[PDB]
This record gives sequence, structure tokens and C-alpha cells, in this order.
Amino acid sequence: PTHLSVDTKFKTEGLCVDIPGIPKDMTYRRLISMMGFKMNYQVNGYPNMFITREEAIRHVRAWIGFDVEGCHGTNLPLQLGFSTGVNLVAVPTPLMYKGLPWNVVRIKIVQMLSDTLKNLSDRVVFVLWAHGFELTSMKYFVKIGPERTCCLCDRRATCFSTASDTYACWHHSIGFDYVYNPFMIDVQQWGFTGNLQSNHDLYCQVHGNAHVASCDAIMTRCLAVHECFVKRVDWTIEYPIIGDELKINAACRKVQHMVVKAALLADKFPVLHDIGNPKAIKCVPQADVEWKFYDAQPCSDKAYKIEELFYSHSDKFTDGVCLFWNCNVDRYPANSIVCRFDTRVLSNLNLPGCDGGSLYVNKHAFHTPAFDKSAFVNLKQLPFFYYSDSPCESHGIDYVPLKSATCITRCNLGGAVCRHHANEYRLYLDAYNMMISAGFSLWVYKQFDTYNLWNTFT
Ligand SMILES: C[n+]1cn([C@@H]2O[C@H](COP(=O)(O)OP(=O)(O)OP(=O)(O)OC[C@H]3O[C@@H](n4cnc5c(=O)[nH]c(N)nc54)[C@H](O)[C@@H]3O)[C@@H](O)[C@H]2O)c2nc(N)[nH]c(=O)c21
Ligand SMILES: [Zn+2]
Ligand SMILES: [Zn+2]
Ligand SMILES: [Zn+2]
Repeated sequence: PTHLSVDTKFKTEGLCVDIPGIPKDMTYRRLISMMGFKMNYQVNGYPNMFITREEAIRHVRAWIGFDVEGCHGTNLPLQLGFSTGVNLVAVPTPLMYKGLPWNVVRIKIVQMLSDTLKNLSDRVVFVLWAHGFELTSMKYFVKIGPERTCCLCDRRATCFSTASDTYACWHHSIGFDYVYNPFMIDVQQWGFTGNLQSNHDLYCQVHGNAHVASCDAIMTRCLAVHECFVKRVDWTIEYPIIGDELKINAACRKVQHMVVKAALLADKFPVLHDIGNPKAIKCVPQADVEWKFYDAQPCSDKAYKIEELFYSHSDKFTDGVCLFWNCNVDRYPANSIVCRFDTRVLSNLNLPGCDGGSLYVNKHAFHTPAFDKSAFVNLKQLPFFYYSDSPCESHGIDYVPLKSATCITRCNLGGAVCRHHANEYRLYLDAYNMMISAGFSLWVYKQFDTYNLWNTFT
């Protein structure tokens, strides 16, 4: 039950306009052969060009929307659209390219897919709203066969070159002309009513329809992300490490302990309303504050309404401070400590999402509602600072003397930062800059002032 059986039925009603007379009874085995490919009875790791809904979710980083529109069927040009926004015109002789024969179009496709996916996934999953021409055009730039490894490394092969008769992954595909062993999935097979635009526009207002192939490719992938990461959520699926996931997660927990501990020392809140992950633990377990938890799973569609979270416990969320660490609400109260992911940040962990949101894949997949500046009108941006009440003692690196107005320590209060707190300062600054560059923003109540922390050294 792992892979999609090649004898599974395939609904061809969406194909009968480009391909009139197509059989109603159709399997993937008869469809792959129809597309011009031969499986030759194979058990070499490539059982089907099409993958399941579950298998596609585990390879979401490889999703590339793909659509082909008749520009004017072997006798007419074809407009190739990809969710990267690229439009290629192939002739049988937001960016748009002029018409060119297939032998040079396939070279651009290998280059475009490789630069997109080399730091993301080991494969490519062509997300389709299939109507005919996109399946029949793959024979001009897709070659299938047994699973192979790269000729320059041990990654699996994703490209093939007719010049050298060799194979390569996304990293070493310069000069290659064919996509080797790709995967694909037809969203239209999931049982929708209506066309692509009517179904996409039910949940997203950001992607329009300029009647170009790439617009449909973007809407197709967007509709797929909504069905797999907005309407349905699966937090049990783990995703491989492809970047600084571990340092970013560790930096977020390092900053959270620093910020919440300092806010409790500076303002002496009697109560703390920790609103967010239902499995959360005290990030400052040594604090005197009364810690009250409120369960709320990460929202994947729209940001929570602060009215429905609070108003319907201590119930007096105006007492003490409220902690919204990656708990996206529409408008945070004035007595809040907030960590909110910026969906606009470009990174290999953050994928384009639905209706302004993004899909942040770090160990797990979190579809995050679109970043809204108006949510922080009652708060201010949290400035960088480093606080430490630990003993100014170095145990165990080369020391350039540290001078910083944001090093809240006894040694800095005394006019000279010690080597221990200087190491921890520069380590915390690296973690802070790691967290901010990853896309997380920090916000705090306007009364927060690091000048109140100097007095805890008395
Ligand atoms: C809720 N949320 C978080 N972020 C961010 O996304 C990343 C995923 O981290 P994560 O939540 O997968 O794990 P940690 O917090 O490191 O786990 P931890 O504190 O360790 O809690 C225990 C869990 O982690 C596991 N775990 C515990 N210790 C470790 C460890 O040392 N290493 C690893 N790899 N896992 C550990 C443990 O088995 C359990 O699954 C982080 O940057 C989050 O801030 C969000 N970002 C967006 N856009 N939207 C969200 O809704 C959102
Ligand atoms: Zn390679
Ligand atoms: Zn959309
Ligand atoms: Zn010190």
C-alpha cells in the first residue's frame, strides 16, 4: 500500500477535450503507455510515474506546478507553464519566452528545475490539473528507466544527457537535456467539481488568472497545498534536514528563554498566560510567575481571532503577560510577547503557500497564515539584548574584548565585560541573527525596557 498501483483507475473525463474519444475505463498502466513511455515490466525502484496523495505530501518540497496550453498537437505550438512563473513555448519545427524547438526547450527545463530543487528535494513532483496536452508533451523532455545514482555523487539521478549518455542529480546537471524518472500527480483525480480557477479561487485571492500556462501551474500547486496542508493537516509526517533546521530551532528556544525571563524580571508579572502549543512546557522553569497554559494547535488557514481565543481559565488575560510563541492571531493584546513567522521571507525551508501564506517545512510542515503588519499595532518590535545573571566566571576560543550597550551583565555594569559573558553574548547574537534571518519576528509590549534589568544586580 506504499506506492500507487499502476492498475489503479484514472478518470479521463478531464482529458476528453484535448483528447476526444479517450476511454472512460482507464488505468495508469494504459495511461503511461499512452503517453509514450514503456515500463518494460520493472521492479527497479520506479513502479509508477504517478504517486499517491500520501507520497506527494512527503515530497512537497519537490512540487512543481505544470500546465501546457495550446498556443494556436504536433501541428501547433505549445506553451509550457511552471509554478516557478516561467513560460516556455515549444515549436515542432510572469516571464514569457519566444517559441523554440524541443531540443533547446528541454535544456532550459533541466536547468530551471535543477536550480529550484537542488537544495530542496531529491526528485520532482509535477503537480497537474491534467487535461491532455501536458501528459502528451512529456515524451519530449522526460526519460524514464531504472533508479540510478548520479555520476558525480551518490544522490539519485534526476537528469539525463544524450550528449554524454550519463546521469546526474540536480546539483550536477549542467548541460543535461532530459528529466530522468520524474514523479507527478493529477489534482483533478481527487474528486473536484468545476474547473481549476473556480476551485482555486474558493480558498485563495492572491493568485489571479492571466490566461497564461504558468498562472494555471501556480493555481494548481496552490490548490494542492490547500488540500494537503490547510484543509487537512498531518503533524506526524517528518521531513529530512536540508539546511539549518537544528540551529534555527535551537536558536528559537534560546531566544524564547532569554526574552520571557527578562520580561518577568523587568516587569514582575504575577501571571503568565502561555497561549499556543498544547504540549508546551515552561521556557523559564525557575520563574516565580504563575504559569497557566492554553491549548491551541498551529493554525494552518486563517490567523486565530483574538475574540474566539479569549472571550467565550483565569479568563482575565489582562492580568500579567500573554505569550504567543508562533500562535498566529489577528491582533495581539497590548500585554503580549509574540514570535510570528514572516511568510514573505525567502528560504529553502519556506515554500510558497495559499492565499498569501507559506509552507514552512522544518522537521514538520506548518502552513502559516499570511504575515499581517496590522496584527502588532498594540506592540513594538523587540530590540536585541543579552541578559545574564550567571557568575562572571570563565571555565575551560580567543577573546577580543567586548564592548556592547546591550550586554546586560554585572561585568558590563562594572565597566568591563568578562570573557565568559562575552562568549555567551556573541553566541546568543549568532543565535538571534540566525532566528531573525530564518523569518521569525519578535514583538513585545511597549512598556518593555531593558533599562529595568540593570537593577537585578543589587
Ligand atoms: C508551531 N510552530 C513552530 N514554528 C517553528 O518551526 C520550526 C519547527 O520546530 P518544531 O516545532 O518541529 O520543533 P522544536 O520546537 O525544535 O521542538 P522541541 O522544542 O524539541 O519540542 C519537542 C519536540 O521536538 C523533538 N525534539 C526534542 N528534542 C530534540 C532535539 O534535540 N532535536 C530534535 N531534532 N528534535 C528534538 C521531540 O521529539 C518533539 O517532537 C521551529 O523553528 C519552530 O519555532 C513554526 N513556524 C511556523 N511558520 N508556523 C508554526 O505554526 C510554527
Ligand atoms: Zn550529483
Ligand atoms: Zn492561490
Ligand atoms: Zn561577565
